Amino acid sequence: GQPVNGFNKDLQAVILKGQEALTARPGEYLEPVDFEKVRELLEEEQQGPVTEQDIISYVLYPKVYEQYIQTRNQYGNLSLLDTPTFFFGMRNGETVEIEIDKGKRLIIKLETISE
Amino acid sequence: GQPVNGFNKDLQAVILKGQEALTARPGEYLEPVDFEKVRELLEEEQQGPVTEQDIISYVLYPKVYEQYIQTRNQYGNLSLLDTPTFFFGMRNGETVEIEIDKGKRLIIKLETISE
Repeated sequence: GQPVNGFNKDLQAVILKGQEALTARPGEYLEPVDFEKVRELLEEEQQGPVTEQDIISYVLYPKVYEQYIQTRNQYGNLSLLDTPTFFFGMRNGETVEIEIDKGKRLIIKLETISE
Repeated sequence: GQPVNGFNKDLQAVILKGQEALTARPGEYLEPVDFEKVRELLEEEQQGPVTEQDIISYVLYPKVYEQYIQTRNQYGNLSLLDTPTFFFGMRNGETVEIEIDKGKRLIIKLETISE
């Protein structure tokens, strides 16, 4: 996005090596995203059902999003952990409770880790 | 018993004076043991199965016998272990076999020990 004073001719041309310095608003030259195709190529990666939320999130953050679907594929919904368990796990012989869903609270006690 | 050449009357005197010496074989002095009075003790104590073998064994080693009978209630026929296991127990990641009877051998792995 353009600034208040513009630029200095000699200053701008020397730094740019001579690439197209767009006069217009950066996000006007950028071409519309094929929303249905994202929705369509997001469905072969996952199981099937994909919400509008899933759709923009990806576009906005392509690889960052692909990665989140690796971790919910693995460990489920990690938000449900209390913060200390999320960061540090558990110390030996502790009892922790995790509510994975309304009325499904698992009581987890780690006894010892081995060799 | 009596030494080939008897005792020196002096030495004996300074050693044992307080009580007095035996002249005959020690067993003559003591009356018989009552093995029936014994059998009932051992009956009453371990609630049933008691033989002539236990009777002389109790009578010969009163404290040590009582004790072994303590270990056999606790640990069972230990003599059946292979001698390495007897003395050392096990190490983690070790797989050991114990014949408790002909055809009944137990396969026992120590995974780990906790803190």
